[PDB]
Amino acid sequence: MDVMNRLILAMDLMNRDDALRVTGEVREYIDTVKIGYPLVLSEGMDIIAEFRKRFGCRIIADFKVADIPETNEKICRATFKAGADAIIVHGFPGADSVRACLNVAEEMGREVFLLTEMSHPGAEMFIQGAADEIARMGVDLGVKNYVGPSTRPERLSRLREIIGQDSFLISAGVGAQGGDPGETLRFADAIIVGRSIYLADNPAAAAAGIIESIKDLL
Amino acid sequence: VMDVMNRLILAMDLMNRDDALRVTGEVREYIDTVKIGYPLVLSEGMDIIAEFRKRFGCRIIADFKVADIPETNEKICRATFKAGADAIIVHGFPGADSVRACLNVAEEMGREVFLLTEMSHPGAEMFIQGAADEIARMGVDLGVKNYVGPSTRPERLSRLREIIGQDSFLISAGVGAQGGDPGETLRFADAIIVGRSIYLADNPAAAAAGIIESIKDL
Ligand SMILES: O=c1cnn([C@@H]2O[C@H](COP(=O)(O)O)[C@@H](O)[C@H]2O)c(=O)[nH]1
Ligand SMILES: O=c1cnn([C@@H]2O[C@H](COP(=O)(O)O)[C@@H](O)[C@H]2O)c(=O)[nH]1
Repeated sequence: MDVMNRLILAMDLMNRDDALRVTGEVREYIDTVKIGYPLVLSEGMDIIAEFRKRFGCRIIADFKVADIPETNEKICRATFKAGADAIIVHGFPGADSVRACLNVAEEMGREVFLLTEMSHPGAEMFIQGAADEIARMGVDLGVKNYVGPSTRPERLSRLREIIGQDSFLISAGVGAQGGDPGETLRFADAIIVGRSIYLADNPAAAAAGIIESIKDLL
Repeated sequence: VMDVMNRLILAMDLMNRDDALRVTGEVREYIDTVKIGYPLVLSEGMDIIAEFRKRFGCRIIADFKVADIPETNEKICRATFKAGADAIIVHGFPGADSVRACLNVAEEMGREVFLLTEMSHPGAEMFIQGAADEIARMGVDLGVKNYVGPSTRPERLSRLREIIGQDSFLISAGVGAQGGDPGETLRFADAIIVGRSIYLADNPAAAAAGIIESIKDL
């Protein structure tokens, strides 16, 4: 996956007008948008097609899929029907639940991103101690796309070690949650950025600024 | 605690609006509590919650297995309660801050959180099971009153009941299709969640009636 400027916009505004306007304001800087439940539950799944119509951007559905295999399959099918290119799936519920997602993605020509360790403090309680094993499970299952924590570059580096340089790794927690764009890109292929851009007085200037700060990394 | 008719909660995971409405209407005399999840919501929109309220005299539990960072969890809960859900199901494995975020919104908005501890599917053994007692104890410490545990593992369901105490409200999934027995499960759970055994039956009303007849003494 070729992400323009190594920068993925996390569009978590919950109003269609604002979401479309802000995304439009930064469109020259991105070609990949992560859409999650805040926007989808507020405005409907049709918003995904609307983003593709307006911006032609690729869409990663950050739905943290975390159900039993049967329900996971249905979730993935509904999501890809709406035009998502990829979906983010939790690994904590185990291999069968991940495989269910991999099956649908293969069937519809899409990608699964396996979330291994999360960026927030609560991730330390249970997720962090399982994270390496979750990553090895991804490797065993043939997962090629992963998500790890910008807020813990040592943990992000370990995740990269496990999955290898061939796998694709994106990372959340940049900016608002404290992660640094350039440091995160030592290990991740692309950074996810939400509030630092979409809550900024001038989102285009914010995006431009982040890109300037990583200009030597492409 | 919520008064669940016949101790039976329908898991309405049909993805077609017409079918979902038909089947739910057919079993309405037996069930006043419906669990609506992402298969239906991502297919038909959050307005499906409104439609169920209008058509049936049923409480709505949104099974969204909320599993994000606190900031995103808050937004998901707000959107879900705004749409008319009485309660939402939240994962504990992302840790205490993530759960607290949901509890805070539920308190502010006058609704309820159900904490999912151990899941019913085979993959739950890989990571969730080993964390489940601690997740339950965490729920108790956070003041969580409503919980979800696995019908498929009576021994684990019994232990979860012990941890949360007799005053807490416990519902349980994995009954029927996944192998759980209604009667045994109700030794420990206040109510059972049943999906496919009802909604895939030639006669869903007869299926629900049969389940209820099998537990009449309870
Ligand atoms: O471990 C994770 C996984 N996903 N996200 C998601 O990435 C985005 C981060 O946005 P932010 O830059 O505003 O913090 C949000 O959509 C959040 O749900 C994280 O923050 N951390
Ligand atoms: O641990 C859990 C938690 N939730 N569910 C949910 O409960 C329902 C079970 O439906 P079923 O009776 O068709 O198996 C489905 O909506 C599934 O997502 C489980 O099955 N197991």
